[PDB]
Amino acid sequence: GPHMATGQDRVVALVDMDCFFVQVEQRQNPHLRNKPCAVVQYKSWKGGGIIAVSYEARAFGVTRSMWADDAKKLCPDLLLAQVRESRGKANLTKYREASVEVMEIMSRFAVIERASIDEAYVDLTSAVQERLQKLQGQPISADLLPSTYIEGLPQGPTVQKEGMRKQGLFQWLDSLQIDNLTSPDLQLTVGAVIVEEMRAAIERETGFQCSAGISHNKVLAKLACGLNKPNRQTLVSHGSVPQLFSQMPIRKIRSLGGKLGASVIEILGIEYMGELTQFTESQLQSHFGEKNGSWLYAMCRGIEHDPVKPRQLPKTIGCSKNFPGKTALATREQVQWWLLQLAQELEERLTKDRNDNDRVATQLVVSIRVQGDKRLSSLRRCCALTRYDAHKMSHDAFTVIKNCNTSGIQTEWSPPLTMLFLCATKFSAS
DNA sequence: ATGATGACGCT
DNA sequence: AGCGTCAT
Ligand SMILES: Nc1ccn([C@@H]2O[C@H](COP(=O)(O)OP(=O)(O)OP(=O)(O)O)[C@@H](O)C2(F)F)c(=O)n1
Ligand SMILES: [Ca+2]
Ligand SMILES: [K+]
Repeated sequence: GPHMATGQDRVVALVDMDCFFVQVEQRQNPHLRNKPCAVVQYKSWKGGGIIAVSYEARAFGVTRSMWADDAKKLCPDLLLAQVRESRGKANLTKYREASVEVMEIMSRFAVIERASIDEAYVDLTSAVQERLQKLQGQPISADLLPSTYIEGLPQGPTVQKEGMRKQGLFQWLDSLQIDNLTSPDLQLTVGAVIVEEMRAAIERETGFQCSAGISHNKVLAKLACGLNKPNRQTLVSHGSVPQLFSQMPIRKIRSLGGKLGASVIEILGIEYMGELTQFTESQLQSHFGEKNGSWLYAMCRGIEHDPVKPRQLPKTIGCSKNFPGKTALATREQVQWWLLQLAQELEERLTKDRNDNDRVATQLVVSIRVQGDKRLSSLRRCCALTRYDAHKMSHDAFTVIKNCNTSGIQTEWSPPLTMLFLCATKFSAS
């Protein structure tokens, strides 16, 4: 009872750009705005692979991974924008630079953790304490929360979507104890006000819309963010967790979408995250290990402690290209030419990074895949990265992979290579 | 023949 | 270090 921690100590938000690469292309080309459209890479093989999809196009069934030729069968008027191609490969620079625009706006409000090109976690605990002191116990108006959903409401004793949203918000705000400065529900609500302001600033200063989740930890914030997209935000309170989790498939929780979650389902014979509450901590640790078991015991009760790490920049800078089916590299000269292409893009991104961010990479990771393996990587080897020079990096990568060549002939490469990857890691300040 | 990324855990 | 898992 009085000593049972409830995981209500932080206010954490997750901000996610809606269909991000599509928004970047629609900002640049107004002809694409408010249309079914997608971003594709390459074009020769079946129209290119779709990597991002506008919500108008999702209504027709267009998804990521689809070939554009097939997407066109579902949506004949689908508009397409192509990823830039440089040195024979996809170049994502435009989207990395757009992400920096958004991340720098977010950093004005709070320290952020860059989770991906288009996602950032925000720890709002301190910002919320300050805003509460500025209020001094004045109520929070619904006008301060114009795009916020309160998960689980309305409830209890209109048929339109915005009407539903406002009924739920009204019930939430009418129940709020605004005199208690340490009420977790109040803290979440103030967090949501700040996230409304953050999202307004992102849209004003970049043109990009996003969704967001606000809760007490990263897993609940990510789950919340997904509940109402696009261009909306959702508050998931601690009290909403039992009902929410009672029908939540286990695979929807971050880190449980793969083999571990499938094993939770198979071993325990359950389907929903709330069903985990019926096991002891020791039972869960016995099945899934000490760390995973403790994590599952707390997480199915809405409790998680993973911190929002203060990190706005990526930790690695990598360049990779697949060579599928018949295009697999079968000669020494082919392998050197593509290693050089990758190393030239890498050198350009590293030089830009060292000028912008005052750091240098010190380790070069080289990874390859051979025709036949089912694993995404067949071999990974590191060497020293001492100069930002593409010819040296490609020579060193070749040196650390050249003994993989099964061929007895010097000029041939067997088994042919279906993937090349160069990654700069282990940054030091400079 | 999805592809091109990127973070973190295990041993 | 090198390999694997999970995710955008
Ligand atoms: N497998 C993937 C997943 C994503 N992305 C790239 O990562 C970006 C963001 O990934 P997101 O958040 O998962 O999906 P969204 O497009 O933003 O759509 P939503 O509104 O539902 O958030 C994509 O634009 C991308 F461009 F598509 C990718 O390259 N490969
Ligand atoms: Ca997104
Ligand atoms: K995302």
